[PDB]
Amino acid sequence: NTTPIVELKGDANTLKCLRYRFKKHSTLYTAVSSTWHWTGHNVKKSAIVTLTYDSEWQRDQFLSQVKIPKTITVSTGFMSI
Amino acid sequence: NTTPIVELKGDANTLKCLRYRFKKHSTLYTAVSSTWHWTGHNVKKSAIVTLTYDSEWQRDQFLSQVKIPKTITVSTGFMSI
Repeated sequence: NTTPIVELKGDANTLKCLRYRFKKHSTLYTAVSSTWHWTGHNVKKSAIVTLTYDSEWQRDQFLSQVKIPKTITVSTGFMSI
Repeated sequence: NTTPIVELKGDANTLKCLRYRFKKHSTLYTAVSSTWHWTGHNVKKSAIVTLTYDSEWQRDQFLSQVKIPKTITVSTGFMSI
């Protein structure tokens, strides 16, 4: 009863270039969000993209195959919304 | 090991006015996001705000106290990111 997710946090321009990059690998995620942040907190590098996946296996394939620059923090988790 | 959440989906201008409204009730949520959407899907009314809470009790207080217009879909769930 959950959706496996990845969040990408960092600078909004890097994240934008990263999106160019992963639109080449569209079979490896189900959805990706516009770029957002928590209101009040992005005075930083605290911009975020969320991706959703069909399974944890598809998520592993994304992270195996899709190289994420080191200036971006990658967290994995789940959602049930 | 989870964060109770609310997502608000609907038109971005309504959501913006709603944010004016709930900044008056800031003790009743921990964080609220900028307005976002799933890329490709917002050709609609498919814009979104996420709020996070300290507990499910604080979430109930938010939804008890903070009236949400009917043009906005309110879903509740959890995240672990």
